[PDB]
Amino acid sequence: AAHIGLRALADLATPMAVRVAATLRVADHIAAGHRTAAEIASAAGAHADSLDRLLRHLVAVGLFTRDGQGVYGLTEFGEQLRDDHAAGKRKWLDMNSAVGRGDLGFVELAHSIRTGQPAYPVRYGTSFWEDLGSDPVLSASFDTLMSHHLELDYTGIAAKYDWAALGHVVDVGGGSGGLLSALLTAHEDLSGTVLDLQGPASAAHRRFLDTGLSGRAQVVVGSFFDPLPAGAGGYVLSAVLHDWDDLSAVAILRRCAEAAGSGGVVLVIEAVAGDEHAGTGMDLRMLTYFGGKERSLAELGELAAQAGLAVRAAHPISYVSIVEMTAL
Amino acid sequence: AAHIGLRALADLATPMAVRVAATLRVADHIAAGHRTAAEIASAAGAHADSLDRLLRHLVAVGLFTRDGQGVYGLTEFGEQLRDDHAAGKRKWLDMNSAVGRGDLGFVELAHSIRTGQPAYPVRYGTSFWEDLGSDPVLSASFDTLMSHHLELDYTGIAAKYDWAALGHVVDVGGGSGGLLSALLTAHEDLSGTVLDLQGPASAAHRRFLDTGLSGRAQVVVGSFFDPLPAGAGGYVLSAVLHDWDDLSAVAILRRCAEAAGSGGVVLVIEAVAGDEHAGTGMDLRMLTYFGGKERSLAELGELAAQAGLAVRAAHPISYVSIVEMTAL
Ligand SMILES: Nc1ncnc2c1ncn2[C@@H]1O[C@H](CSCC[C@H](N)C(=O)O)[C@@H](O)[C@H]1O
Ligand SMILES: Nc1ncnc2c1ncn2[C@@H]1O[C@H](CSCC[C@H](N)C(=O)O)[C@@H](O)[C@H]1O
Ligand SMILES: O=C(O)c1cc(O)c2ccccc2c1O
Ligand SMILES: O=C(O)c1cc(O)c2ccccc2c1O
Repeated sequence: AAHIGLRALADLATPMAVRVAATLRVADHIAAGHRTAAEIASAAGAHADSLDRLLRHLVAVGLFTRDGQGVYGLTEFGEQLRDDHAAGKRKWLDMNSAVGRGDLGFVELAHSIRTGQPAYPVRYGTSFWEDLGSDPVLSASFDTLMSHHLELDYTGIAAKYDWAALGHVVDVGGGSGGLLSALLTAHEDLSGTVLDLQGPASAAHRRFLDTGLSGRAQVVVGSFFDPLPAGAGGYVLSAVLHDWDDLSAVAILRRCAEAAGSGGVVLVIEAVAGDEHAGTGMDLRMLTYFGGKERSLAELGELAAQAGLAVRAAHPISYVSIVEMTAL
Repeated sequence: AAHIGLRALADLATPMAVRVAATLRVADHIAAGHRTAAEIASAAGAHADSLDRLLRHLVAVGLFTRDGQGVYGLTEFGEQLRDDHAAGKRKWLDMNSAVGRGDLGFVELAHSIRTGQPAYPVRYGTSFWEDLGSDPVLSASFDTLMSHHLELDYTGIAAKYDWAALGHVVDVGGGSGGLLSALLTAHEDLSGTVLDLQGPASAAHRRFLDTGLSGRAQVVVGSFFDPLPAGAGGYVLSAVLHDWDDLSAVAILRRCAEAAGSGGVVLVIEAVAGDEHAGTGMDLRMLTYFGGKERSLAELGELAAQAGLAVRAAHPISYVSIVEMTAL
């Protein structure tokens, strides 16, 4: 990019206008029949006049079309704004979801860049997890979004690795049990345990009960900073490490190392720096949310090193990687 | 006219990253001689490693360039990020200027389009003017910024209208007197008085003293919501009306009508919703800041009506318009 005006490249009005449309579900109200500002507004519960000005800006962006007596219609693009779209982006943009709300934490980016600390707290006076831990509905939405990322990224991951060979896997921080689920459903004879906080663990359990996996699927509420269910064949750290700073990440890694002993493997499944799903933007998001960071195969090794582990493999999956570490 | 991906359209990381680069004067430190994250960060007072991550993202965006070993350079675009660049953009983005800080108020857009009220208060617990009133340095930056818009928008306005014919003009909300100054520096037998709040008025006065215009130019501190210096030839309302909602606008207008009388002429000089610079993004900004509105020649006319005035001309000069109203 960068071919657009510097002021345009720095524009906030548009990205904010798009996010607001997503939150009012304007695209849904248009397809559902309400095609004029007065209607969409009363339908979404917005200020009729102000809402019109928003739309006008959005027809200009190329998300909506307006004509004659001000009848709005989604464009080939605006289509992606409705909840029932394949992509399922509206939920990430909606300002009520964990991510849609948390991304507004970017307005405090300056803080992070000046102190190397998360900016989310500067905006919401608390850590992201603390926030999700005290808002069940918010935490619920995060579980939903992460569940969605499993699809977008881990397509066919069950096959790309020799899971069965593990016998029993602990999904450290595998909230909502989507990955473990997709893993067991694809490899019978294999059992697992999802370890996460009350919120996700409660959803993982609910999941296994319905998919009829409670026989091989176990849940255990707890922090991955404390001893983990020891002796498993494998310990997966899926989309966890990048959520933490270096110190924390090695702590998390050691716990896995310990529980794994000289008999198991520690599989970190993340978007290592270089993957088609790992950008500088994700890294910035990681920094602004918790002061985490995307890391390279190299940087992960430096960490594994400080935990008594050693990278022995790296198989690239669909958009991310499966870094396999064992004790050294 | 925006084909790039929805997620990219709603992106906040980049706009914020640019604004932070502006505020940290990153481009200036690079051209000055600090080409390394560690250097540029120490020269900017930022956190070395965090900044490196920001730069990396801005390199990716296309504003900077990096060689191995972390050396950075400005791209042809990165230039515009310099504080001495022709455009003079950096200061509008800087989070310390009235606008660079006020735009972060967009993060509360949802509130405005939801209620019709301004959003700036939501984020700063006060109005824009209240803020500038209690922060003289802030107000100072706003004065210089608007001064900059004079050059960008009003280029040649001197001749575009028969000023000298008015004898004496009162620039209602004249700011630091940049406009009035230009008009007098072009019409030797023309006198005028700038009306504004303490902050701008004294900057206007300081100007007239350094440019020997104190003889034909004077300032008067006061709210344009109370009686104005009466009997002038013309009353100019430059970039004022769109900073206000309709009711407040007719208020300000009635005052001008009154002051002018059956013998004066009220001149609204602002980018009508019509064309050029005025846009939906501007209109959104006006709503976000004060519940203001960018209006059409009709919308203005409707307002003038309520103030006993009647549009009688509209010479489009440069990228904005000067609509001449008189008592009906
Ligand atoms: N201290 C802690 N102990 C255990 N789990 C934690 C934790 N802090 C955060 N988590 C969990 O770490 C997970 C990271 S988010 C996504 C992780 C999951 N493997 C996935 O990609 O879907 C979340 O489920 C979060 O609830
Ligand atoms: N109640 C009030 N009375 C007088 N001036 C006011 C005011 N409220 C705001 N202003 C001034 O209105 C101006 C609007 S922005 C700058 C306008 C200037 N004519 C540039 O004339 O084009 C600012 O200078 C602001 O300080
Ligand atoms: O896209 C992902 O994989 C991803 C993973 C995460 O663990 C996140 C945690 C907090 C916020 C966003 C996250 C995120 O976007
Ligand atoms: O561009 C302009 O003419 C303009 C005029 C204004 O009165 C503003 C007031 C507050 C914030 C931005 C403003 C602005 O950008």
